[PDB]
Amino acid sequence: FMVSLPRMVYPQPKVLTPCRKDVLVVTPWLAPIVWEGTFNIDILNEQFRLQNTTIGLTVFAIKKYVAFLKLFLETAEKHFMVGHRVHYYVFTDQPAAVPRVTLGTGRQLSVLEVGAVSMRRMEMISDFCERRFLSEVDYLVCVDVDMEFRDHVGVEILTPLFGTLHPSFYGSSREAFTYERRPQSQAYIPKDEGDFYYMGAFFGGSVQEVQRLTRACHQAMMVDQANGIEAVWHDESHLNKYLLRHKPTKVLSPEYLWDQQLLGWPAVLRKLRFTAVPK
Amino acid sequence: FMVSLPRMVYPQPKVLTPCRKDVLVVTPWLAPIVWEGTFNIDILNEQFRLQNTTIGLTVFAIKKYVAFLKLFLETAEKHFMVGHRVHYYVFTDQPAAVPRVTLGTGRQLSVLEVGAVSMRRMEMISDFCERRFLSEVDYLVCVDVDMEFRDHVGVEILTPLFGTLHPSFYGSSREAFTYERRPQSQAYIPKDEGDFYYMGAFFGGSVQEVQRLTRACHQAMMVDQANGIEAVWHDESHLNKYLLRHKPTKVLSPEYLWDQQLLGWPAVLRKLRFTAVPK
Ligand SMILES: O=c1ccn([C@@H]2O[C@H](COP(=O)(O)OP(=O)(O)O[C@H]3O[C@H](CO)[C@H](O)[C@H](O)[C@H]3O)[C@@H](O)[C@H]2O)c(=O)[nH]1
Ligand SMILES: O=c1ccn([C@@H]2O[C@H](COP(=O)(O)OP(=O)(O)O[C@H]3O[C@H](CO)[C@H](O)[C@H](O)[C@H]3O)[C@@H](O)[C@H]2O)c(=O)[nH]1
Ligand SMILES: [Mn+2]
Ligand SMILES: [Mn+2]
Repeated sequence: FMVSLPRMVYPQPKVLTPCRKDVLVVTPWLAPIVWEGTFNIDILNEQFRLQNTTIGLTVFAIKKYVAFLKLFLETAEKHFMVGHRVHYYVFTDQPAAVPRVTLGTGRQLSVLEVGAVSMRRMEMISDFCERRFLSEVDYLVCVDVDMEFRDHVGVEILTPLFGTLHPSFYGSSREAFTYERRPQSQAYIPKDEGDFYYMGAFFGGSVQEVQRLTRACHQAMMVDQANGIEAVWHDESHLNKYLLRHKPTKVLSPEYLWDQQLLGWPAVLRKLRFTAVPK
Repeated sequence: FMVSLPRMVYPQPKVLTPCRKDVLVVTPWLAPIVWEGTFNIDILNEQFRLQNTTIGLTVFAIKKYVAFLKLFLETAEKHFMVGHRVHYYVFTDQPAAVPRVTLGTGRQLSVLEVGAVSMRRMEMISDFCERRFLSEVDYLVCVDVDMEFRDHVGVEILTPLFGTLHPSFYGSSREAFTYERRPQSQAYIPKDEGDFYYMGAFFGGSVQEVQRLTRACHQAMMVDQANGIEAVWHDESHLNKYLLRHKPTKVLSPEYLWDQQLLGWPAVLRKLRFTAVPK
């Protein structure tokens, strides 16, 4: 049950004035594509705070990648779901290397130790922490650690299932996408199929939908392993196959996954929100 | 649980090419606004057929308005949710005046007799047929009878909660909207509030959300009656108040509720789908 929004004063949306004319803001299956200028964050914040929404954020920091945690977490505190309930889940082989980061109120961090590559992330999210995530959070957001937040990443992303447009491929035609192209792989996508190329570094949704996605990808990766094949881009190849066959209910624009050193700051990006750190 | 979509061949959506540049296609709360060119109906049909979706359509035909049923139903057979399961619910004071209309396979019609204005529709949808609708259909669509279908009205509209832009007000600023303006009415909306002016003639959603809306509107109308006030546009005024405080998850463009005699055929409408019949 959703209680009423309070009175709010904000600019009237105008039917004959688009928010953005330079980009696609809705997919052909009627999922919003999230760009700056498409959302009023005050309305969304109200809607999600009225539901007392809790967001879980999973991040893996294994071997040398523990070095990225301090900047990742400190910038998440500045920019990620501020004002909402957040539970960070840090999967690591080195619990003692997790930096002590000061958190805002209503935010918590759990260190989840894993044993000392390819299948780990999907397997861990789907086999290991199922009951815990279902009890503790409403949405799960699953991101790479070799990253920093530079600008707002908030409840505009939340939806039953989302993926994020890969920053190197958003202008590419589907035949150029680096999908798995061998029919012997479960991740196979023919050259005449595909909506978008989603990056493995930022996906999410409701706990149920994320567990479905990660379970399916893990099972598909296990089939490939049994058949002696490894998809060209590993879990990203499987993620792409899953999201082709199970359409996401929002798609995040490359504002949400960018590499400025590689790709600069194109006119189409009004904000760079979550960006690669050099490695 | 949603099974996988099959392989499909269709045009690739292109991120740097909008579907429509002349209209707003997403609200500031990230609800799609449904216009021609924004959706691939083949993808949507697959998604909804895989769930074996059943759509209930409620229509009231009381007193002289029984005359509109033949054209309403015959054109609904041509254009409304064709290929999907449909259950028509015809509320009337004259069961014997309901025309015998031949239905396509997977479609059924029930005549629901009511006693021989203002509060009837919201009351009937919310108090009377609650358990029945919950058992029989997945979505409810609630429309005026003084109408005909001229073009496709399909699963692109389906969502937890939708309203439809009134054809006379889609270009209007909010101060011009004919919302109830007296603070003594439960339907009151001040001049600095409002997203859109929705028409009472086409709303819907999941059965649960439609029952919530109609219950709230009925209760609000009963409060007004007890206080000796009747909102300026009756149930439409209350519908507008509800949808201001409970944002719809899709908004239908005026393609879905048009009067060609009154308003012609503007460039912004590529299709006229559901249109007023003279009276
Ligand atoms: O030694 C490692 C390697 C990786 N990671 C974790 O795995 C994430 C992904 O690895 P990278 O950041 O090194 O890789 P990319 O940003 O290039 O990710 C892409 O390339 C990967 C292969 O290197 C996979 O194919 C993945 O699906 C694809 O999105 C990291 O952020 C980190 O969270 C570790 O913790 N330790
Ligand atoms: O004698 C009647 C009158 C109305 N109706 C039913 O009520 C629907 C709505 O009535 P109208 O079509 O006459 O009215 P509008 O199309 O002008 O509807 C608008 O005006 C109404 C007042 O006339 C209400 O305010 C309503 O909320 C608003 O959308 C009809 O389609 C019909 O389904 C009947 O069955 N019999
Ligand atoms: Mn990375
Ligand atoms: Mn009418």
